[PDB]
Amino acid sequence: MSWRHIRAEGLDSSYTVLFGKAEADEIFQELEKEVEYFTGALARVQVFGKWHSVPRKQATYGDAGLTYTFSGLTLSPKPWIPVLERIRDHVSGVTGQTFNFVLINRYKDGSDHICEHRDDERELAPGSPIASVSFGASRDFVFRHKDSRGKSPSRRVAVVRLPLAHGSLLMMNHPTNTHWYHSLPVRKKVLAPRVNLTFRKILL
DNA sequence: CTGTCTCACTGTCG
DNA sequence: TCGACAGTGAGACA
Ligand SMILES: O=C(O)CCC(=O)C(=O)O
Ligand SMILES: [Mn+2]
Repeated sequence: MSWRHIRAEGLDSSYTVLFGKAEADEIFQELEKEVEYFTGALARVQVFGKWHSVPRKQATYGDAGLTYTFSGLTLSPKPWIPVLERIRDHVSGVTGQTFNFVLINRYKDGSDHICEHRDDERELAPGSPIASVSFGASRDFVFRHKDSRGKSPSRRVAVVRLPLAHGSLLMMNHPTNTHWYHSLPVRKKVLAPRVNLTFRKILL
């Protein structure tokens, strides 16, 4: 397996196709069968005083005994299922990084998306990386420097763009999530679903 | 109280 | 139709 080292000012990420086509195909099928996504309040978000559905399905899974913050609430992730443990194990076996939690985001097509954000690190093990594993449709992913955002950016730091392919792993290492925002922009020409798993190491 | 940060839509311009 | 870009606030903090 070949790794791409993604580097810029305050950006340190690595990218590889971690699962080959056949394995990634099987995993995608099993995720589509088995993952249980949020419904009701957890699938709603208020933005600028207006309520909308979250523009992607979400779920969490993790180790027994864990809790996390999401919406309004302190919540417990669902118990691991084997397909998720298969993925986690291969990530940990290759990288030596260990994870106790995963956020799953399912993008039905190019109209599902996630706006520019930094992962909330408050309840994460200090300095821990986040492993982003993708199955299904390739989707464009964008890194934008925190001081290069908006109408009149303080700095004109180059955006870093890359497609996240079927079976790929993007490792995002400290201090990427301090200095850079990332997003999965709307791509209306993408008609097929994508399931993304972001593994994290949360505080007990 | 006191700031700062966040989430995603809709409308306009091309 | 697509998309780039700007503009929109209430809630959770430190
Ligand atoms: O779907 C992706 O690849 C990004 C998801 C993400 O950044 C997140 O949920 O924090
Ligand atoms: Mn993220």
